[PDB]
Amino acid sequence: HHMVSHLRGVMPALLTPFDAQQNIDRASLRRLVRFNIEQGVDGVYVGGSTGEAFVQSLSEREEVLEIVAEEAKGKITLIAHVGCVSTAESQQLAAAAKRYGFDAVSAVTPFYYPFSFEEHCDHYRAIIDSADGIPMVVYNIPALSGVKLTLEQINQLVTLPGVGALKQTSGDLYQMEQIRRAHPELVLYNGYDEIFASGLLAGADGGIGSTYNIMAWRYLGIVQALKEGDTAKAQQLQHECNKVIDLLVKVGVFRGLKTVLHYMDVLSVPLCRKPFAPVEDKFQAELKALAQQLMQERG
Amino acid sequence: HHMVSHLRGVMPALLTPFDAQQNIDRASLRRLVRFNIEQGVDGVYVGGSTGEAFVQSLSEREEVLEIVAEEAKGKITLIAHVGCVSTAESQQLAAAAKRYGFDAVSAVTPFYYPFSFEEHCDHYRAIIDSADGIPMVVYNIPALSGVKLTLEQINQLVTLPGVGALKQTSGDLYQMEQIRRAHPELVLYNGYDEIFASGLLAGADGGIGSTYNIMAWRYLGIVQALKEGDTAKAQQLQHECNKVIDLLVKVGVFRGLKTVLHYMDVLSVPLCRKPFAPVEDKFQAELKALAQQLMQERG
Amino acid sequence: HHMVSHLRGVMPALLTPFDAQQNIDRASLRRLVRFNIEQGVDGVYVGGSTGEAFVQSLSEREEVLEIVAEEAKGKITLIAHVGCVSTAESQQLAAAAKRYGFDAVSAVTPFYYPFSFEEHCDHYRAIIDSADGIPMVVYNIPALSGVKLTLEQINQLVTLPGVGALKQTSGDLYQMEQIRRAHPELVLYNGYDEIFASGLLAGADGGIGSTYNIMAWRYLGIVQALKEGDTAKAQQLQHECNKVIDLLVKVGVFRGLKTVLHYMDVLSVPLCRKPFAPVEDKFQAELKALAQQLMQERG
Amino acid sequence: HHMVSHLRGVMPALLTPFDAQQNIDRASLRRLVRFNIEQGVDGVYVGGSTGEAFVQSLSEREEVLEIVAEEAKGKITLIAHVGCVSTAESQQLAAAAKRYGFDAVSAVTPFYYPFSFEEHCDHYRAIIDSADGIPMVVYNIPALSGVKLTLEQINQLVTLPGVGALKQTSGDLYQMEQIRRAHPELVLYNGYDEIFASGLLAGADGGIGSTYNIMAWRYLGIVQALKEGDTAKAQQLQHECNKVIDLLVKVGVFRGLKTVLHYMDVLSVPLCRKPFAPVEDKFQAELKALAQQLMQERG
Ligand SMILES: [Cl-]
Ligand SMILES: [Cl-]
Ligand SMILES: [Cl-]
Ligand SMILES: [Cl-]
Ligand SMILES: [Cl-]
Ligand SMILES: [Cl-]
Ligand SMILES: [Cl-]
Ligand SMILES: [Cl-]
Ligand SMILES: [Cl-]
Ligand SMILES: [Cl-]
Ligand SMILES: [Cl-]
Ligand SMILES: [Cl-]
Ligand SMILES: [Cl-]
Ligand SMILES: [Cl-]
Ligand SMILES: [Cl-]
Ligand SMILES: [Cl-]
Ligand code: NA
Ligand code: NA
Ligand code: NA
Ligand code: NA
Repeated sequence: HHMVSHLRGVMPALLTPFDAQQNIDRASLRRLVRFNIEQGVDGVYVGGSTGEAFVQSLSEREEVLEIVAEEAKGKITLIAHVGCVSTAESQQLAAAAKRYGFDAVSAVTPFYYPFSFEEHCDHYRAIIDSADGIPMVVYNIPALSGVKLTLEQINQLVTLPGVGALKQTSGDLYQMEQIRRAHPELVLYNGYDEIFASGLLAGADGGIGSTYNIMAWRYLGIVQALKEGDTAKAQQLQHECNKVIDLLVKVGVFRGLKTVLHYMDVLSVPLCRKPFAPVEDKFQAELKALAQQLMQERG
Repeated sequence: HHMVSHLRGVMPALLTPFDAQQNIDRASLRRLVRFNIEQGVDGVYVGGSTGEAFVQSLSEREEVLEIVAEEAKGKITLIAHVGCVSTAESQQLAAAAKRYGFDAVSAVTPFYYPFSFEEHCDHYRAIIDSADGIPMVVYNIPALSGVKLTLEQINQLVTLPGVGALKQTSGDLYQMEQIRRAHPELVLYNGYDEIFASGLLAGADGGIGSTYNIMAWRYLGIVQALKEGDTAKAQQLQHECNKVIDLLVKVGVFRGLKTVLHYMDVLSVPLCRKPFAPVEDKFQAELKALAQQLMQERG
Repeated sequence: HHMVSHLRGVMPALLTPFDAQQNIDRASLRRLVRFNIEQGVDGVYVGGSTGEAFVQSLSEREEVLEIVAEEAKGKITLIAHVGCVSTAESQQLAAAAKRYGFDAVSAVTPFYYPFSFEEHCDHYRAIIDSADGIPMVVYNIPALSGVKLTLEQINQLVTLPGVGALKQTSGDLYQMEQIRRAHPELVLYNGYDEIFASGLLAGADGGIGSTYNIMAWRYLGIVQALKEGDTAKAQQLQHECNKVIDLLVKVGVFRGLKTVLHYMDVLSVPLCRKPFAPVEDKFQAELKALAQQLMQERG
Repeated sequence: HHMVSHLRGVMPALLTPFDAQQNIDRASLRRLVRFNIEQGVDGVYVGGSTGEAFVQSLSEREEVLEIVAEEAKGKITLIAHVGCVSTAESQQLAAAAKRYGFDAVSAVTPFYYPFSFEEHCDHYRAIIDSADGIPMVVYNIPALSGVKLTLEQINQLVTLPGVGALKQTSGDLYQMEQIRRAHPELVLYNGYDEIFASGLLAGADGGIGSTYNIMAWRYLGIVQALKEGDTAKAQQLQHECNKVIDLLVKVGVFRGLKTVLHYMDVLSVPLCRKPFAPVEDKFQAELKALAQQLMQERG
C-alpha cells in the first residue's frame, strides 16, 4: 500500500466534452486537461461517472483515455476509470489504459444486475490482470450503483492483490474512519465534494470530484487549511464550495459544470448527452456570474 | 390504446445464449425461439434484462434482434427491448427493430444517473420517433433501475403518443389496480413471475417473464384457470411455479434457466456473461431433475 | 395450527373513538362494535395500529379491550392487540385480555429500537406466557415497524409454541405464497386492504383491515366471489374498495374512516388523537357522500 | 438563536439505570448524574432514546426528570426529552420539566404513524406552549424515527417560535453544513458519536451522545483539538472513540455502556429493559478491560 503513495491527492473527475451533435469534442477535451493541470491538481480521473462513461461506447472511452494520456502523461497522475457492467468490456478498457501509459485503473462496482460479493471480487481480479501491473482503484458509489457493501467486504476488496486505492463516494464517515483505521496506508479518496473537509478529517487523504474541474484551488485550499490547523478557513472554503454545489444541484450538476467551463472559454460546447437535458435559459445569468467570480478569485 | 390489443398475452423474456467464449451462440438462439413458439406463447420480448442486454454491445443486440425476427416474425408477436441509458443508443436499436419488422419496441427507464421525469418523457419520445410507427412498451422495474415513479408519472408515460403498453415489474398490486382502473384498455404486463396469478387478478392482462422460457404452459394455465374461474387451480399452478423460482433464486436465475434449457437440449452452452459466475457443481443434479420433470410434464 | 381454525376470517381493525376532549368515547366504541357485528364480520381486532394504540395509555387500552369483550364475547371472535415496545407492558395487556376472555392476543414486532431476532422471539414467548393459554397472532408491518424479517425468520416465529396465526401487513405476495406453502394450515391474515383479493389468491385465508369498519361486506363478498370462482366479481369489488381507499389516503385514513362512521351516526366525534390533525373542511362533502352511498348500498 | 448560547456544548444522553427487577434504580441514577458532572460535561440530556424513554411510562419518565434536576439544577445545563408519539403525553412531560426547573425541553419527531410536516409543526407548537417559557430542542433521528425531513422543512422547524436548538442525529454532513449556513447562530448538536469530529467541522457546535456517559473527556478533547487547530489530535481521539463504538455495537450499545458503568462502580445493575437482552457472558472480559482502560486514562 505504501509503494503506490504517488496516487494520493486531489484529482478532478474529468468531464467528457461533446460537440453540438453530441460527439467527442477533442479540442475542448485537450483544453480541459490543460486547464486542470494549470489549476495545480495532483491527477485526473478519466471516464468516470462525471465523464458520462455510461452513455459512451468503448471506442469513445478509449479515444478519450488516449487523448488525456497524450496531454498529461508525466505531468500529473493519470487514473483511467475502465468500469463497465461487463467484465470483458472493463478488461478491454484496462488493457487500453495500460497501452496508453496510465498510472492506475479504476472500476465502479458493476451495477444494474445483483451480483454476489464473490462475483464482484472476481470482476476486479479479471480487470487487474488485464491492467497488467498498474494498480486498481476500487470505486464505491452505493447511491448510484445500488451495491451496498459491508465494511468487511470493503476490507476484502482493498486487500485484493493489485488494489492500491479506494474511491469512497459515500457520506458515511463512520465507515470512512473504520477503513482508515483498518488500512493506515490505503489511498482513500473522498467522493462527495460537499463533505470534502469532513471526509478528510474522517480519514480520506485526498479526493476525486466533479466540481474540482471549476474550482480545484478551493479543495487544495481545504487540504492546506487542515494541515495548518486553520479549521475556520477550512469551514469557510467548504461553505463556498457548497454554495456552488447548491447551484449545480438546481441547474444540473454535469451540465452546470460544463456551462461554467464554457463561460471560462475552456469548453466550446457545454452539452451533456441525452437523456440529460440542456441547461434552462433562466439559469444562464447565474452560471455566467459564477464563471466570472471564479476567474476573478484566481487573479 | 384500443388499437394495440394484439400485444396482450404471455411472452417470455428471451435469454441470449452465449458460447464457451461468451460470444453469441446463434444456433442455440434460433432453437430457443423455436422452442418458445412450440410452447404456445403469445410473443417474445428480446434483448431485455433477462436477455443480458446490459453486458452486450449495440452490434450484438442488433444481431440478436435480427435473428429472432427471422425465426418468429409472422408467427408470434415480436417486442424489441431497445433500452439503453443513452437516448441515442436506444434510438439506434429502435430504428433497427423497425427495419427487422418488430411489432413493438420497449425501453427500461434509463438508469444509473438520476434523470428528471421530464428527461424520462423526452427519452421515450425520441425512441418512439426512431421506432417510426411501431408502438412503445414502457418498462418499469424500480428494484433494478432505481427510478421510483409515482402513479401520476406512470399515468403520463402511458399516455404519451405512441405508447401502447406498460411492462410493470413491480410487486405493488395496489398500483397495478390503480393503473388498470385509470386505463381500462391499457396492455399491462405482469413482470414478477412469482406473483403472476395475483398480478392478473390485480389488473394485469398478460405477463413478460424470464421463467416462461422453461414452463410457459403453467402461466398460460394460470390465465385459463382464472378465466374459467378455477381459482384453486390457479393457486396450485403458482405454487409449482414458485417452487421452481425458489430453486432458481438459490442457484442464480438466468444461469439456472439456461442450465435447464441446456438439459432440455435447447442451448449448447448455459453460460451467462461475466461477472455472472457459472453454476456451482453441487446444484447440477437439481437442475437436471427439474428439466426432466418439466419435459415429462409437457407430454 | 389445526386446532385454531376458528381464528380464520375477515376482522375489522377496530378504531378507538374519542370525544371532543380526546378522551375515550365508550358509548361510540360500543356502537362501533355492534355496527361491525351487524355487518357480519368474523371477529374484531382491538387496540391495533388502526386503534391508535400508540397514542393511548395502558389503562386506556385495557378499558377498550374490556368493553369490546362485553359487547362481542361469544358473538364474534375477539383478538386483542397487546403489543408495545416494552415486553412488560405487552405482558400486562396480554394478562388483561386473558382476564376479559379474548380468544387470542396479537403483538406488533417491537419497534423504534433495533432488536435482534432472538430478542423478538423472546418478546413473543414472554407475551404468550402471560396470555396463559390463548393463542398469539404475530403481527408483521415492516413499513411502520422498520423490522424487516426474512422468510426463514417468519417461519420460526409462526412455529413458536403458542403462535396460532400471522397478521401479514406486507404487499410482497411472493412471501405470502411462500408462507402458505411452508405452513398449509396457518391462519394468515392479509393486512393491506388495497390488495385483499390478490392477497387471498396468494395464500391468505382472511384479513384484518381498517376499512372493514365501513364496508366489511365488500371484503366478505370478495371471499365469496373467489370461492365461487367469479374472478370478475372479486375484481370489481376490489376496484370499489380501492376507490374508497384512494379517498381515505387523500383525507387521512383513520380520521376519514371515523368521519364516515360519524355520518353513519355510529361515532359522536370523528377525531383522532394529536398529532393527527382533523379532516380539512373541503373533504367533508366527499366523506358525507361516501357515507350515504355505503348506507344505501346495504339496506 | 443568540439568546440561548448557554445550550451549546457536549451533553451525554443520560442512561436510565434499572435494578435487578427492571424498576428505576434511583441511587445509581443519582451517581450517574454526579459522575457526568465530574467529567466536565456542559449539560445532560435526560429521558431520550438512550434513556430508554420508549419502554417507560410517563410517571417513570417524570421521576427520572425530577431526580436529575435535584442533582444537577444550577450545576450544568438540563435538557428534558419530553417526546412521545402523543402530543398530549409530550405536553404532560414538558409541563413537568418546567415545574422541575429544566433549562430546555426536546422532542423526537413523532414516529410509527406517518404524520404530515404540518402535523409535526403543530406537535412542536403545543409542546412549546406547555413548556411555558423554556426553549425547545428539535430532535431529528431519521434512521429510527422514519421521519425523512427535507432541508427546507428543517429550516421551518428551527425557526418556529420557542425553538432554540436542533439535535441532528443524521450522518449527512452536507445537510449539516447547509443548516449552519442557513442559521449561523443556531445551537446545533451532533447526534452520531462516531462522526463527532467531522460533524463539528461540518457546522455542529456541540453534541448529544450516549457514549459520552463513559468517556466525555475524549469528546471535550475533540472540541478543544479543533479549536486549537490540532486536527491530528482530533483524529486520534475520534479513532479511540470509534474503537469503543465498534465494541459497543458488537455487544449492544445501551447495555454495553451500562456494563462499563457497572465496572466503573457507578451503576449497581447494568440491565436494560426487555426486549433488550442481557450482555452475553463472553463479552464481559472485554467490557471490564475497557472500563479499566478508561479509568486509568482519566488519571
Ligand atoms: Cl488490439
Ligand atoms: Cl500514448
Ligand atoms: Cl452484495
Ligand atoms: Cl489531515
Ligand atoms: Cl481561460
Ligand atoms: Cl443504417
Ligand atoms: Cl424521478
Ligand atoms: Cl383476468
Ligand atoms: Cl390486577
Ligand atoms: Cl368480562
Ligand atoms: Cl432483525
Ligand atoms: Cl381462495
Ligand atoms: Cl350519535
Ligand atoms: Cl399537576
Ligand atoms: Cl413527512
Ligand atoms: Cl469549530
Ligand atoms: Na500526482
Ligand atoms: Na400474439
Ligand atoms: Na369468528
Ligand atoms: Na452548560
